[PDB]
Amino acid sequence: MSIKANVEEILEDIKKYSPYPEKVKLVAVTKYSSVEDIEKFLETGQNICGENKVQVIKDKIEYFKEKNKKIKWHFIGNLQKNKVKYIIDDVDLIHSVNKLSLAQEINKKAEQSSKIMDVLLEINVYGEESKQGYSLDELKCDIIELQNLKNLNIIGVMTMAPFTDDEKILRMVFSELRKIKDELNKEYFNNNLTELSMGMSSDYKIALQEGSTFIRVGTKIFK
Repeated sequence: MSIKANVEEILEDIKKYSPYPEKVKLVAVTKYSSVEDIEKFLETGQNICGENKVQVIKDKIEYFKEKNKKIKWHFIGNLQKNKVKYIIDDVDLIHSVNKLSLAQEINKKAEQSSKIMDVLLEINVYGEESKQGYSLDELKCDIIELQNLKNLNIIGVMTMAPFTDDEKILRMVFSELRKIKDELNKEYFNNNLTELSMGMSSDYKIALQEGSTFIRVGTKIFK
């Protein structure tokens, strides 16, 4: 196998399936990858790397600083309020803002470092009882408090579909989050929401067709 060939195939899929290929970013899911394999990914010409554990990304960030490698770090897992301090200075995008208290902690820490953190709002579109994401009603109730957090830059929304082979369910999930983004863009964000984070290795071609701008692909790149 060839990491370069795998990345190349995904970029071709983006051109083939996205309604707007120029907007789509590949997020390599590096949560199970050694720093040697990540380095191999970087050598493809891509450098967006997504992690889901704070301790793991913390140590990988320090490693690649010392190796002087340029990486756009995305945090794509569950973020505990008291762990925000460990990533606030080095992560470029937090995908998983699922509640107001987390957004407020991210805002407070961003302000203390004199920066604006880009975030996505995590939305539980399918309604899973392993819930973490916003329901739509909860988000609507939070919206104005959220828009007043001046050291957050809310640029889009995120969901994770359950694993399934049913293409109809996947399209329903991905299209539902797209509809939410379009609605939020009319009613509250004045079109400032540009990103749709959805799709992983087994379903990203569907997510691309449904308008995904961040596909979080692990196994398809590295295995």
